[PDB]
Amino acid sequence: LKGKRVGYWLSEKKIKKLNFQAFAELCRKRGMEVVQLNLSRPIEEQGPLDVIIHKLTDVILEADQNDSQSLELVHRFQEYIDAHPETIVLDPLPAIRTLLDRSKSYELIRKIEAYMEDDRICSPPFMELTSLCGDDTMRLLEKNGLTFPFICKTRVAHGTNSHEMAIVFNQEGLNAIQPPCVVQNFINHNAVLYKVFVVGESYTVVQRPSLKNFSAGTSDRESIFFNSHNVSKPESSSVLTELDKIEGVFERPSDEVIRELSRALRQALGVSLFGIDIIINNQTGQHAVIDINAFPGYEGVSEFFTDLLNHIATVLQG
Ligand SMILES: Nc1ncnc2c1ncn2C1CCCC1
Repeated sequence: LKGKRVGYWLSEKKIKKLNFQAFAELCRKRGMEVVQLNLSRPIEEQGPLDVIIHKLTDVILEADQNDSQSLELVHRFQEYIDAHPETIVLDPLPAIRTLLDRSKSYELIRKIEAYMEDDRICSPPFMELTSLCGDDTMRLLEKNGLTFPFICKTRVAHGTNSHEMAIVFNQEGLNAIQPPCVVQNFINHNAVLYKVFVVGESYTVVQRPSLKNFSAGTSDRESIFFNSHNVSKPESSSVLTELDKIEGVFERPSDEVIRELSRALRQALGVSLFGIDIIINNQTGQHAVIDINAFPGYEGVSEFFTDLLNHIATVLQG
């Protein structure tokens, strides 16, 4: 492992929160060379590279919106990868584009559920709402299987305000929707969120606070705006987190379901650094995947730096 050379492009915001500069010094003591890539230079000038770990989703977004600077950056990384199929990429770019779009990620999940054909997994119905359409909006939502209450989220799952959401309970509360957005059926789950952090083959299930239970169907409740990251941070104390009482099924996630679901995501995308947000439907007992996260923060995850080396050492053994 000594002499192996790894490069990385991360946002100093990913970097700081992962404490990535400390992890780079961790690897240099193991015998590695860890280089912070300059995407001003051609990347061949910084080679050779055995592993490239990155999260360029925010360059990827700009490049799709015809930003000259960002398409230039994406080009040079892609043409470096074609000229170097030996360099390991964590993670491939087609997986980045999929996970930054909530509509694409939610559709990917529903297809993987049909793949496993296991009655323990389910996805809440969803649809992309590019615009509201008058006094009759719900009939458009009813044809995609959506009922009150549902959650409005941003349709791009990265950047500022991408965690700002709103839960709508009745016809009066449709003005809370701000399109274009993604709407998703709200699932009662006894205010427990199981965040599954995946680093290659090893994974960690972290239990987090979540939204409390509400009445199924239509309620006389005003729409509630919240921040999903703030609500489910390793500890929030919110009016939305305080559960009233246990209602319906309250079981703990099946370890077999998490493992088989993690494999199906790594096979479908080639992704190896990601997180799965899972809630337990208190109303059928099924595992409900509500969001996918590309290379997340791994906030306070036990033994993350150790699992990250073992992953980097694992991919280099092939
Ligand atoms: N469909 C859904 N049902 C319930 N909760 C959901 C959800 N989608 C996202 N969440 C978040 C969990 C943490 C806070 C809100």
